[PDB]
This record gives sequence, structure tokens and C-alpha cells, in this order.
Amino acid sequence: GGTILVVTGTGTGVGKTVVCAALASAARQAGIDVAVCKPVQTGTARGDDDLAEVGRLAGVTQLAGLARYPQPMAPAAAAEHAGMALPARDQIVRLIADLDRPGRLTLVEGAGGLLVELAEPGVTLRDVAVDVAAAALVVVTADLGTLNHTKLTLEALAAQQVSCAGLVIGSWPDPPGLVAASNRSALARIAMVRAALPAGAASLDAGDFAAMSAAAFDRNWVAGLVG
Amino acid sequence: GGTILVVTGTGTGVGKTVVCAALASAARQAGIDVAVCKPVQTGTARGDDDLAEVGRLAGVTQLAGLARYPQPMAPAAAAEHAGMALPARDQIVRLIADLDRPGRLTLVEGAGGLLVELAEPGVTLRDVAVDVAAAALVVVTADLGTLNHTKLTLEALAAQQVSCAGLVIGSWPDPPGLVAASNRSALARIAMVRAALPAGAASLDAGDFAAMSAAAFDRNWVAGLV
Ligand SMILES: Nc1ccn([C@@H]2O[C@H](COP(=O)(O)OP(=O)(O)OP(=O)(O)O)[C@@H](O)[C@H]2O)c(=O)n1
Ligand SMILES: C[C@H](N)[C@@H](CCCCCC(=O)O)NC(=O)O
Ligand SMILES: [Mg+2]
Repeated sequence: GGTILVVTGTGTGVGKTVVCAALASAARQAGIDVAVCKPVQTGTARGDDDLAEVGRLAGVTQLAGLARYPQPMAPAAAAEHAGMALPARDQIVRLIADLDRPGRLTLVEGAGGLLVELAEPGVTLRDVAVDVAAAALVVVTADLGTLNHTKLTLEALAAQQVSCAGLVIGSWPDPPGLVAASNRSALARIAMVRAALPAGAASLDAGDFAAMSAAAFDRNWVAGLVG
Repeated sequence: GGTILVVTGTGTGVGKTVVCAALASAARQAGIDVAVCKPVQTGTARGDDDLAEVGRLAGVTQLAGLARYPQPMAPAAAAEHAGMALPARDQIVRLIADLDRPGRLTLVEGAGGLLVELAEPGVTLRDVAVDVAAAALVVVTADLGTLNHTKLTLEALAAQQVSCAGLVIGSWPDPPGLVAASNRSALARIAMVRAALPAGAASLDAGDFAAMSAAAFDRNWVAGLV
């Protein structure tokens, strides 16, 4: 195959989609082929479409979804409110494996934080990660509380021997206050911090977002993701 | 000894202190003796002082603390900014074990979440809870994301064989809303929700607060704690 990364986060609203787009953008400019996959997508009735937003910021054309629920809730609840069911575990794995391909980087963005239920019964993105032998990239905030949430998430990853590919601070304020600056230093002691995306990046146009994306990550780390 | 309960939360700002006070008030109205220990308090320059709130709301007088850092940061950050270490692990565990006595409910309120650093070198409320054989009361919100954060916390609890005494929703909005109504049901699918405290209770005076607290917890559970 190729390389699969699940792109998880310490919670919902932390910047997973923007990180998916930025890493996708940076890997494309390195000549790497990129697919982004969004198996469970809630809140469509509010115009939430994470695949579309990755396409809008990054120009990614290989977008694969699967389940779509109208309400902006946890997938279990959004499905119950629509009269629908959750996908099965193997349905999600199949969607990912069909994208996987030598030389391709396949990013898999979850619904919210790592332990959210994606498929019956209580199947999470952690289980999906184990099935496809993927590593997890954890998107974190710079805000008060991020150290605990990060440690909890990493611990839950190691419970099932899912490797951590590093952290990404989804939104990095300019200028950074005392708490942000301190947290960035402390997060670096817990794991490799791969990038710190500037706040408001979704308002950068194609070229600016691509500029920001290449500068955000270490070139050698991005290139070493896929052989 | 008696019952030691550690009071943790899924994050910062979930209302641990109001839950400590509410649980305290309930237990006293069942005639139980309560102590509250807040080993480390931060944000004191702007007047953060969670033990005073417990005294006012619940009338607890055995109120125990070891360190106060002016900066409103996580304790180890607050310590570094001030130029001083955190307390030692021994101080925390022995202050708590010294509060503990037969007939008493001893609540231990952490800072932030379960894995935040509370003492040198890098010891957490979870370590403390292990050292004193306490179960953990998990304070949660009702907002989008509470499920992930709760499951994460309960998983960390279990990883070190710390028992979970339950969840309390620190703040129940009015009116609930679709997410909060569904979350209250969902949280109950992963652990015993012990109470949901009405939004704004923190601001009550002690008389009304005592009434709220009396009705917020199940009486048999409160009694069954000690
Ligand atoms: N460097 C960043 C990070 C985030 N955002 C904005 O902050 C919000 C949250 O980011 P998002 O990527 O959507 O967070 P997710 O973790 O993907 O939340 P969800 O669970 O809904 O997928 C979005 O409006 C996004 O445009 C931004 O402009 N610049
Ligand atoms: C509606 C949000 N945007 C998100 C769902 C977040 C679920 C949070 C569940 C929880 O942990 O309580 N949907 C999504 O990322 O597709
Ligand atoms: Mg997203």
C-alpha cells in the first residue's frame, strides 16, 4: 500500500479539517499524491462539509465520504435523529483501503475527538486505525486545558498500540499570550510538534494557504511520510 | 478511615468547585461530616479561591490547601512563572490521608483535568487517587464534545484501577437544547450521572444553594457514600 494517517484531535472544533488541508497541500507541493477521507460527517443540514472545505483550501480532488447526517451532533445521535444507522466497522475500513495505494498519502479525518463513536457498536477512529495499521496525527489547541486533553488522547492511542505521528496545533494566535506560549513549549515535551497553523488560515486564498502550508511543516518530515 | 473522593473534571471550566460544594452541602444535610482539600490553587491574583466558595456555599470548615499561585495557568506553568516548585507528592497524599477519618467524606478537588501536573515530579490527581485508594467523581459538561472527553477520562481512570464514582454535569442549561438533551442521555450510557446542577447555581447564596444541592443528588447515594 501507501501511507495512511488518521487525523484526530483533542476534540471537536480544534482544526482537524484545516490541518487535513494544510498537510495535504504541503504534501502535494512535495509531489506526493494525497487522498482525504471523511467516513462519518455530521451537520450537513447546517452546510458542514469537511471534504468540500479541504477541496476549497487545498485543491484536493480525491475526496471520499461515506456517511452523512443532517444534525450537528455526535454521529450516534445524528443518526438516531435521522432514522438512519451508523456504518459498520468494515464499511469504513473498506473505504480507506480502496484509497490506499503506493506513493499516496491518505488522510482520514474523524468526527470530533478520538473516542467518538463512528460505527456500531462503539467503534472509534482508534479501532479504524488499528484495522488499517495507520498512525494518528493529533490536532491540539494552544488554549488552557490542552495539556490534559492531549495526554488523555495519546494515552488512549497507546492503549491499542496506535502510533502517534506527532501533534499539530490547529490554531496558533498571533501574538501568543503567556498561556499559549507556555503550552506550546510543554506540548513539545510530550510529542513531536509538527506544525502550528496560524489562526484564521481558512481565510487565506489558494496561493496564501499553499504558502502557509509549505512553511508550516518540516519538508523532511512531510517527504519521509511516503516512500 | 472514611470515604475519600477525588473530584476531577473532563476539562477546565466544567464547574468542579460548584460540584464539590453541592456534594458537600448534600452530605452535611444527611448529617455526614465533610472536608474539602484543594491541594493546589492557581489564578489567585485575580481572586480565584475555590475553597472559600465551598465554605460559603456549603458551610464546610475543614478546608485544606498547600499552595496558591497568582497566575491563572496550569499549576506547573504557574509555578514556573512565579519561580517556585510545586509541592511534593508526599505533602498532598499525607494532607489528604490526615483529613480522612471515620464518618467523614473527604473531597479532593484537583486543578483542571485528571492528568494535569499537581506535584513534583509530574504527579497527577490520578496518582494521588491511587496512593490514597480514592474513587473519582468526574465533572462533565453537557456540550458537544463532552462524550469524547468523558470517555477519555473514564479510560484514564480505569488504566490505573481508579474506580469511577460517577459523573455530575457541572452546569445544566435552561432550556436544555437538542445537544444537551441528547448528551444527558448519552452520558448515562457510559456512567452513572449522579446529578446535573442548574446553570447559574454558583451565584446562589447558601440558603438557596443548600436547597438546590439537597434536591440535586439521590439521597440514598449520598448516604451510601459513608
Ligand atoms: N489555523 C486555523 C484553524 C481553524 N480555523 C477555523 O476554526 C474553525 C475550526 O477548525 P476545524 O478544522 O473545522 O476544526 P475540526 O476539528 O475539523 O472540527 P469538526 O469536529 O467539526 O470536524 C473553522 O472555521 C476553521 O475555518 C482557521 O481559520 N485557521
Ligand atoms: C458537528 C461537529 N462538527 C462534529 C461532531 C462532533 C461530535 C462530538 C461528540 C462528542 O464528543 O460529544 N461533526 C463532524 O466533525 O463531522
Ligand atoms: Mg473538521
